[PDB]
Amino acid sequence: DVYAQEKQDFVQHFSQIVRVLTEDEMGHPEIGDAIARLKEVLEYNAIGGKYNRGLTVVVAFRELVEPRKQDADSLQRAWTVGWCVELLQAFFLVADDIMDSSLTRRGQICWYQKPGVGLDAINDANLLEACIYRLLKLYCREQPYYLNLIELFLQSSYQTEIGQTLDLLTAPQGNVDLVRFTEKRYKSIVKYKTAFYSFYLPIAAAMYMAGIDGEKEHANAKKILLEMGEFFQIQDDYLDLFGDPSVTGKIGTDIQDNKCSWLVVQCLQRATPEQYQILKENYGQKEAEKVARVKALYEELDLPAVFLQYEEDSYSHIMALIEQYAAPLPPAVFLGLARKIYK
Amino acid sequence: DVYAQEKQDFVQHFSQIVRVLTEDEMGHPEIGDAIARLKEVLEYNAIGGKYNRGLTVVVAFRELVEPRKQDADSLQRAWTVGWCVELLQAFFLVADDIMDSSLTRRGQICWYQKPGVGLDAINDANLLEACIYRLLKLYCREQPYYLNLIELFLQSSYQTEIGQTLDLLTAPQGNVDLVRFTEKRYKSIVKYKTAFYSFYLPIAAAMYMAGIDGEKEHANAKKILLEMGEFFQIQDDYLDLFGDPSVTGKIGTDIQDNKCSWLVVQCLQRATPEQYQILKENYGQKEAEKVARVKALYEELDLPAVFLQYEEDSYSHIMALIEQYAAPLPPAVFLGLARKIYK
Ligand SMILES: O=C(O)[C@H]1Cc2ccccc2N1C(=O)OCc1ccccc1
Ligand SMILES: O=C(O)[C@H]1Cc2ccccc2N1C(=O)OCc1ccccc1
Ligand SMILES: O=P(O)(O)C(O)(Cn1ccnc1)P(=O)(O)O
Ligand SMILES: O=P(O)(O)C(O)(Cn1ccnc1)P(=O)(O)O
Ligand SMILES: [Mg+2]
Ligand SMILES: [Mg+2]
Ligand SMILES: [Mg+2]
Ligand SMILES: [Mg+2]
Ligand SMILES: [Mg+2]
Ligand SMILES: [Mg+2]
Repeated sequence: DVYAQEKQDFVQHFSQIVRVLTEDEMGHPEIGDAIARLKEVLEYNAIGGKYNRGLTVVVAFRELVEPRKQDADSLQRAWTVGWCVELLQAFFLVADDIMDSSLTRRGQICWYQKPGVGLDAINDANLLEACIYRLLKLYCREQPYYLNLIELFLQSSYQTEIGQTLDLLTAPQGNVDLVRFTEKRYKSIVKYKTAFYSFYLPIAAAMYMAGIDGEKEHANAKKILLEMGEFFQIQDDYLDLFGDPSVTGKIGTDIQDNKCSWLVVQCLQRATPEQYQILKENYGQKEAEKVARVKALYEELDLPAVFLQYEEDSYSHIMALIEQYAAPLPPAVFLGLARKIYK
Repeated sequence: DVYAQEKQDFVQHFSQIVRVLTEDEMGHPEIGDAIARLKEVLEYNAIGGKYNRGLTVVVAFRELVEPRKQDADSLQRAWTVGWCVELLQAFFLVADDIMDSSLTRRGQICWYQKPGVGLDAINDANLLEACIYRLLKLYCREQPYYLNLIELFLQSSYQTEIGQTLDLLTAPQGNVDLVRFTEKRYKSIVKYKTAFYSFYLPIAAAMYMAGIDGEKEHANAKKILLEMGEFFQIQDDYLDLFGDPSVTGKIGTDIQDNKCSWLVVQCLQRATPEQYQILKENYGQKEAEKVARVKALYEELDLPAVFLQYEEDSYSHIMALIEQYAAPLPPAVFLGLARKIYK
C-alpha cells in the first residue's frame, strides 16, 4: 500500500513535467503551436491510468536508497524517471491502439480515434518517446546513472518493439491459422511485448538510481519481474474478453484481431476436433455473432475457471521465485508488486 | 566528388550492419521471426536512395580527423554512424509516407502501401529507430563521443518530430485556409522537419567523432547547415510538383495534402484577389482536375522561374555564410555539400 502514500505526490509532479517540457517555446516562439499540441498529447495520453508502472520507480527508490540519501532532489529525479516510464507506455499504447484498431482506453476514446487526430497520432507517439530523453537529461544529466537510464529505456523500447512485431506477425489480419498459436510462441510474445517495460524497466530504473548496477543483481531481479509480466499479460488477455468493461477501461479486440491470446492457446489444447473447427470458422472476424461464438466455446471449456486456477499457481510460483532471487534486495520491493497484480 | 570515392565502401558496409543486428537471434531463437521481419524492413526502407546524408558523415570524418587517426576501426565506426543517419531518416520517412498518404518513394511503392504491411509499418518504423541506438552501442560504446552521438540523434529526432507537428498542424486535412501559409511559419517548419536531421546531424556527428565538441563550433556549423536545409526543403517542395517523376522517385501530394508548400506561400504573395480565390477552391483536394488547376495557376505566376532565381541567390548567400562561419573547419566540408545540392 506504499503506493497510495506516494500516488498523490506523483500525480502532482506531472504539472511540473508538462511545465518543464513546454518551457522550450520560452526561447523558440516559432514552435509554439507544436508545443501546444505536445501538451494536448501529454494530457490526453499520459493522464487517466493507475500509474502503477511509474509509481513502482518511486516506491522501489525509497526502499533501495538509504533514507539519508533521499534528499528533495533525489525524490524529484525519482518522480521524473517514474513519469518517463509512463511516457514510454503512452508512446507504445497510442501506437498499439492504432495497430490493434482499438476503440477505447482508460474509459475514453483512443487518441487516434478522436476527430482531427487520425494517423497524425503516429507522430504524436514519437514525441511522447522523445520526451523521455528530454526529461532524463534536464533532470539526470549530471547523475552517475544517467547513461544507464538512457540505455535502459532504449533497451526496453527495442525489446517491446521486438515483442510487438511477434504479436503482429502471429496475428495476420484476415488470416486465421490456429497452428501458430503455440504456448512457446505465446510466452515469447508476452515476455518481450509486456514483461520488460511493465515490470523490469521500473524496478531496474530505481536500481540504477540506487547505484545498484551489478549484472547479477539485475539478472536476478529480472528473473522475478519477467515471470510476473508473463502472468500479467495472461490476465490482460483474460480480461480482454471476460473483464468488466467498466473496470478495464477498454473494449476487447483480441478475437477480432486474430490475436495469439492466452485464451485461444488454452482453448486449442483443450479442444475436440469438432470444437477446433468451430473456433476456426469464428476467430479473427469482426462479426459480433462470430466473436460471441468463440466466447461461448471458451466458457464451454471452463477457461474462466482454468484462468482462476493458474492465477493461484502463478502466485505461488512467483513467491517461490522471490524467496530464491530477492536477495540482496528487500523482498518488499517484489512483494509490493505481487500484492497489486494478484487479486 | 569525394562522395563517389566513398559510396561503394559505404553501401557494402550495410551487409555487416544487417548481419550485426540479426546477430541478436543468435542467443534468442524465440525472436527469430521478429528478426527476420526487421531484416525485411531494413532492406526495403534503408536501401534504394542516394545515401548522401550518411555519406556526409564519412566524407566529413576523413576531412576532420587527422589521417594518422583514421585507422580501420575509426572508418568502421564512421560507416556505422553514417548508416545510423540513414536509419533515422528511414524511420521518419516510413511514418511520413503514412501520414502524408504518399504512394511511392525511391521509385517503389511506399512500405505501408505494400500488401500485408499496412499500419504495422508504424512498429516497423519504431524498430528502425531502435536500431540506431543498438548500433551506436555495439560500435561506439567505448568511444569518448558515445554519449554525444546518442544525445545528438535523440535531439535531432525530437526536433524533426517537432517539425513534423508544425507540418501537420498547418496542413489540416480537408481544411483549406491559406491564411496560415505565411513565410515565417514556412521557415520554421522546414527548419525543424528537415534542416536539422538532413544537414546538421551528419556534419555534427562527424564533428563529435573528431573530438570537436565546442559549442561555438557547432553553432557556427549549424549556421551554415540550417540555411542549406532551408534551401533543400524548398527545392523538395518545388520538385514535389515540377520535379521529374523518373528522377524524384516519388509522386507529389503537397497540394492534395493541403501542405504549407513553398510554392503555395509564393503563390499567395504574388496573387490577385481573383487568383487567390481560384487557389482556394482547388487546394487540398484529391480531385486530379483541381490539382491540375492549382498547378496551372503556379505556372501562370512564373513560380518555376521564381524558384530558379532563388536557387541562385540562395547559393550565393550560402557561400557568403561559408566564408564567414566555416573556420576553423575546412571549407571543403561545407563546399562538398553545396556542390551536391546545387544544380
Ligand atoms: O497498473 C497496471 O496495469 C499493472 C502493471 C503494473 C506495474 C507495476 C505495479 C503494478 C502494476 N499493475 C497493476 O497493479 O495492475 C492491477 C490491475 C490490473 C488490471 C485491472 C485493474 C488493476
Ligand atoms: O540526397 C539528398 O536527398 C540531399 C540531402 C543531402 C545531405 C547531404 C548531402 C547531400 C544531400 N542531398 C543531395 O545531394 O540531394 C541532391 C538531389 C536532390 C533532389 C534530387 C536528386 C538529387
Ligand atoms: O493486449 P495488448 O498487448 O494489445 C495491451 O496489453 C497493450 N500492450 C502493448 C504491449 N503490451 C501490452 P492492451 O490490451 O492494453 O491493448
Ligand atoms: O515533403 P516532406 O517534408 O513530406 C519530405 O521531404 C520528407 N520529409 C520529412 C521531413 N522532412 C522531409 P518527402 O517529399 O520526401 O515526403
Ligand atoms: Mg492493444
Ligand atoms: Mg497490441
Ligand atoms: Mg490485451
Ligand atoms: Mg512526405
Ligand atoms: Mg511530410
Ligand atoms: Mg516534399
